[PDB]
Amino acid sequence: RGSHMRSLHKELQQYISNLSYRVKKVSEEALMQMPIGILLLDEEDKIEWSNRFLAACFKEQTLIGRSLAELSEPLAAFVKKGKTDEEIIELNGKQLKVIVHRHERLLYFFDVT
Amino acid sequence: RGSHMRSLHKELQQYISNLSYRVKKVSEEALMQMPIGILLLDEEDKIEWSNRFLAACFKEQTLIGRSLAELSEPLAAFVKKGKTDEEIIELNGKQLKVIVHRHERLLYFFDVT
Repeated sequence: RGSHMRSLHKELQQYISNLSYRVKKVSEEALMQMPIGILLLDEEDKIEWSNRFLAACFKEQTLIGRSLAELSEPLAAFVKKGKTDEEIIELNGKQLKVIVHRHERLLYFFDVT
Repeated sequence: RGSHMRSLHKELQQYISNLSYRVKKVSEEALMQMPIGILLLDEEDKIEWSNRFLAACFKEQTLIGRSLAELSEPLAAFVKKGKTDEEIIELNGKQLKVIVHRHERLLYFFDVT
């Protein structure tokens, strides 16, 4: 209900500069040092933008609109609490990195093969 | 000796877009959701670029040229091993976030008040 990604616009439009908005195959900068998957949501658990690479590497058909709890149960409570900074669990053999701050405006989760 | 940050140029020049190279006071986007301190080094323990904000919040005069071990002992062994992804310790009252990958070209440490 409370879209954060689309509540400021500039905030997200700022971060999504250095990287291509297409986020497909990431052949532009290669994948040997940078995150293999990126996920960005609102302040409730509704995903907004995500780098395709993660889904493919997770064996999914569509990760968007799949809420947070559906994707993972351990971090489901975490996204509903925000009383921490970062955490790295493991899924599909790769680590699942989660990160949140104060105003969790920059809250995101990445994958770590 | 082997400056990774200056070995590619484009690699670092790409990431340093969204944010101002000035990195002073961060009044541009504020500090209520984003990292309070940024640090980037080579593949040995020689720091190359860092956001001033971290030093100030650490009670330092100059962090650049202070190697890795001089700043912190726990992560000193870590920077020389690279057998992990991320870790968050605590220093000066804020969490100290460290992150490394494969080719640790994007290896960096952030502070988490």
